[PDB]
Amino acid sequence: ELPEDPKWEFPRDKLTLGKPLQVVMAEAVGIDKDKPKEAVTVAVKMLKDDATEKDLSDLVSEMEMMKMIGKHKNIINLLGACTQDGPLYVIVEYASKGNLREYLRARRPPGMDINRVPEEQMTFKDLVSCTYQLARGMEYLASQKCIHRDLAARNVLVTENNVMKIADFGLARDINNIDYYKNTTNGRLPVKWMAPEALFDRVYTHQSDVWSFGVLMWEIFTLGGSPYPGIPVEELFKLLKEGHRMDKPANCTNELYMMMRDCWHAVPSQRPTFKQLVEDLDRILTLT
Amino acid sequence: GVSEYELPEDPKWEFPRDKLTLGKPLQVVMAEAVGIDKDKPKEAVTVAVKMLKDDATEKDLSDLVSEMEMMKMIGKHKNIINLLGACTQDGPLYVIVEYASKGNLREYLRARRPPGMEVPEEQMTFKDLVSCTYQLARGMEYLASQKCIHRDLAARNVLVTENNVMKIADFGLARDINNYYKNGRLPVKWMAPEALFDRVYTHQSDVWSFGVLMWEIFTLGGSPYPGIPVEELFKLLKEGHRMDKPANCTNELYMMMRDCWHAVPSQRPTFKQLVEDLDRILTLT
Amino acid sequence: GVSEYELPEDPKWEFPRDKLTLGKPLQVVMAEAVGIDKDKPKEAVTVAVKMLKDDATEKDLSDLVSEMEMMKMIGKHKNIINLLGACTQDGPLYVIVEYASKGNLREYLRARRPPGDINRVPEEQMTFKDLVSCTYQLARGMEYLASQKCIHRDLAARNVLVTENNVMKIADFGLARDINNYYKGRLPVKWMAPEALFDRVYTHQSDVWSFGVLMWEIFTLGGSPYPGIPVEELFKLLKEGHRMDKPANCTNELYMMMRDCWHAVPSQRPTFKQLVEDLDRILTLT
Amino acid sequence: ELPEDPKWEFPRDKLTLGKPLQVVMAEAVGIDKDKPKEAVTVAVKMLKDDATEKDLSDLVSEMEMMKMIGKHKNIINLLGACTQDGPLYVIVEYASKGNLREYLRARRPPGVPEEQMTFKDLVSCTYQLARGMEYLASQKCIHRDLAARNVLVTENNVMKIADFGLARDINNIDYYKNTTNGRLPVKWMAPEALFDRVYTHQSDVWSFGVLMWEIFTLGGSPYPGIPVEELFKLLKEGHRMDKPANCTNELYMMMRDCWHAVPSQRPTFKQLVEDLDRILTLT
Ligand SMILES: Nc1ncnc2c1ncn2[C@@H]1O[C@H](COP(=O)(O)OP(=O)(O)CP(=O)(O)O)[C@@H](O)[C@H]1O
Repeated sequence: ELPEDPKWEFPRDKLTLGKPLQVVMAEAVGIDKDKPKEAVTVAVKMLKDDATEKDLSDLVSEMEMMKMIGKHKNIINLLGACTQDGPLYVIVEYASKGNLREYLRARRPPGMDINRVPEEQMTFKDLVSCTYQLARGMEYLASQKCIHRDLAARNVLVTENNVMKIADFGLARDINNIDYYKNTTNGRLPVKWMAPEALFDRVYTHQSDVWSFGVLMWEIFTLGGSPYPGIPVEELFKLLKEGHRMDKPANCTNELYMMMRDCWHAVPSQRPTFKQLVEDLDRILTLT
Repeated sequence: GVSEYELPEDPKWEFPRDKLTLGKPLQVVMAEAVGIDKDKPKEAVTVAVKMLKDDATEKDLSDLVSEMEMMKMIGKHKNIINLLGACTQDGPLYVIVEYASKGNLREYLRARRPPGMEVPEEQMTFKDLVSCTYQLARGMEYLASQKCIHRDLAARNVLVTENNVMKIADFGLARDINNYYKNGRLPVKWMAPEALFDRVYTHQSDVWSFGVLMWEIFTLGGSPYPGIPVEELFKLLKEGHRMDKPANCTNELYMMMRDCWHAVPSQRPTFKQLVEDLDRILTLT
Repeated sequence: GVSEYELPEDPKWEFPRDKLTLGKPLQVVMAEAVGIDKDKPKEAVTVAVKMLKDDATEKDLSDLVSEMEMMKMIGKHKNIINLLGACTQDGPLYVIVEYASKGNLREYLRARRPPGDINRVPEEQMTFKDLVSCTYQLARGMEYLASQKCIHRDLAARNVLVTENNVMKIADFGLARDINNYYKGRLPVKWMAPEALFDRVYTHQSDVWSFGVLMWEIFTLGGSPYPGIPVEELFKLLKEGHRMDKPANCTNELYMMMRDCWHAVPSQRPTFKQLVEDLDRILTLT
Repeated sequence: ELPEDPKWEFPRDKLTLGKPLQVVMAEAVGIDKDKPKEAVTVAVKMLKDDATEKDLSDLVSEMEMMKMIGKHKNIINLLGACTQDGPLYVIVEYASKGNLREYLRARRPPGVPEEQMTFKDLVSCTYQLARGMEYLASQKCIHRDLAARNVLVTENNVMKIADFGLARDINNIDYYKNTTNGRLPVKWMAPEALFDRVYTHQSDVWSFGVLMWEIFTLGGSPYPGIPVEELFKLLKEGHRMDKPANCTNELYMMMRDCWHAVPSQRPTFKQLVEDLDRILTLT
């Protein structure tokens, strides 16, 4: 039911599946023509045994979006797929340190909750670097006219040298040649990261992603905190209509907090663009 | 919808938040509700509470509301998990349901597989399994009589309590079809052919699902269509593919399964018929 | 001893390895034994198997051996876990015993406490009478044990198993000893009688003290003894005469029974025969 | 009772117990005198509610042994202890990657998983551990319970020998005398200890051999398929584990040297370090 795409097709016999991280770790022999005989560790996304029709179409769409998005340092990259005779396997780059939320919580400074890595406590500069890298990834994404729609710390992967990689393009959409994407009435986007236009007007643009980026920044500087703490989603709707905004994370410069607030401007066009975010973050990073 | 939306007040079902103490997670958490039974106003009763998570989407809230509404109009029955109330006003939505002491059927069954099969628990007798099937048929028969389609019938969605009592659960995808129901969110391996190929869902679609449930029961929690990816199932069902008979399952019960998997909905038995047959098979067992 | 050592043959208790199929751990694992009951040769019966682990020590082996031997020597009784057989020849030592489908008493009691900590079974909520019945059944088990001149030394709710029919069965004879003709520290401190340490002696009266602690666990529905008090401080406290408070909703009559059990002087504590008699009356009146 | 030792005593109010890893994670403010108000994550060892007299005597012994071993990069170090007015707390260094056995089983090749050990990484692990033992032996201390499960891995793949509950000081004595039926896992026990109840640094060398086998099998279980009760006889008959797949004959021969029936004929930890350093370099 899925026509072949020779450019990305990967031979199943060259793929050995491992334990799940549904995404499972795996070994792909020569998924990089450069090193024909070299086996490399990769992550494989597949369907669960109880998958729905929508899960299959979501995995396909996700695979195709990654093809069109292109390659960037701060984006988890697609390496191939097994789409013929057999279960659909979307093969992507493996990120050894998991998602950013867990990554940060694990290396929070002592004083003030699972595995811990003190030799990696986050310095303020590390946090700013994380934010700058992510702004760079989004800037590239937007330049490719793609909206992510599900940007959050849980959807950012961290690889070897604390390199941030945007991931999880299951809800991403291409808005080339259209002014904005039209969300369904009751979408599948986590509400706490949703821009107001999306939530109330069902409209989605790059500036909507900028809003999400603001919540992500708050996650970063709270070292993995959960947005709008103590506020259930059902009560958030009203609060947002009344302009509610999260306060400054402890141990965060007023400058960075103001950046978050700019990201949460009620007027989309009045929020910075990812291009401006990168420019400002680069400066802030440079200083520090 | 969900965002600029506000849950109305429903007296007979509302339950005070100060009277509910959320417990440990079973999103569903265990909990204690004082007076949920208006006949024992001082009695703290243990119950299960379904609520939204922090990362909830608009559709999650929409589904929880729908689930709650479906349960209100389904009425009591011993083989169906029933609604005890809800905290809808001023605060997060809490759907209070009855607590099942033994967990979901799928795991309940895998726990008691024979040593060397595929914390352990005492094996199940054939009579026990037949009984489980019977009760489930009785639960669905009542559900169909209330003109409700469950659509997500599976072992993972049946709760076990007391003395091997079966209680149909999770009405998150259930629909009221009084006065059929036109990318599905239903697990493919439990889906009737017409559900996709024709975008239609009736009680006869639920009967197909019941068949798969029976297979799960007699394979002691096995995964349907083992080794076959969901993406290939489409074709196979079309060619007439059907699951093999579970080991140690009477031919009589397996034929019941096959009847349930008739391509044409009108050629599958009705839950009334299944209840009658199963009632006899249980007696003879 | 364990290393350069070989287990003697005992045809009476020996069970064929080829007729035992090991299951998953409950090390004790569930298993199916065909013909363990020589009267139903073709019947496969669910049993529990105690065996050594990969990282077992020499002491683990000798302890397993003595545990098995103690059970052979104690003899049958309704309130004591039953030894069904053993695979001692040519291969790992497997001590086969009766399977108790409801688990250990501590967890059993905790799962059915009344409202107001894992799985709950409200439909089997403990009534005052059930607790008395449990204490009684256990009194009878220990009375029988004493009559066989065997001290348990490790009596505790975690070492009591409850069958599907809610029958109390004394278990874990890993530390049990035969004192036929006292026994001059691997015993959990909070269940230990004063003379056990301070005097290095152990008699049936030591087991009676433990029984008292067990009673307390029963009536607090699986509570932890001396809550908030570390084992290292217990020593001193018992010396000053410290004793646990009465469990909530426990009759004073039963609490006095507990205190009698905790008499500093062993000879001043009741005997299991006396406990059985008293408990038999209290049960009937309840 | 337990007389105070000001040198190691740490105030209880400065320690905040955390989730368990019995051993729990914790935060100790100023556990480093050089870092006054600086809080640091550590691991606290304590007794369980059902502890025996022996459990307590062992925890005390564990602490005292650590108080005399001294510090070394490849040994989990003692930081302090709360011994007065309250439960006994042995405060030790926190290892961020858990124990070596699981650390390795998770690093196994496909066919929660983790990347993967290169042969060089395994050799480095082995070398670091030989270094830790060499220091231990130089301190005239026998570990007696050396195994992958008792090695902790921290931050940057640094091996730290841990669990000194069975460790003993043999300064001024030719060998330690084991109890008849000891509490030492048999599969890691040198024959002299098992059959003759004698224990020397060379007995630890034997255990090191089994440890090597664990490392190169990426966390495999020694004498696979052989129950402890059958191992006794096999060892009397000179049984020895075969070469782990994907292991150089050179490293396997090192293991075999470690399992020489004659203690003095086994390499010393000093020789092991020397040889491993060379092998590591050529790798
Ligand atoms: N014959 C039997 N039938 C059923 N369950 C049994 C059993 N023998 C033991 N068990 C259960 O299996 C559990 C695990 O066995 P094991 O003997 O290893 O524990 P243990 O007694 O050493 C631990 P503790 O007493 O500290 O909880 C026991 O705690 C008990 O609950």
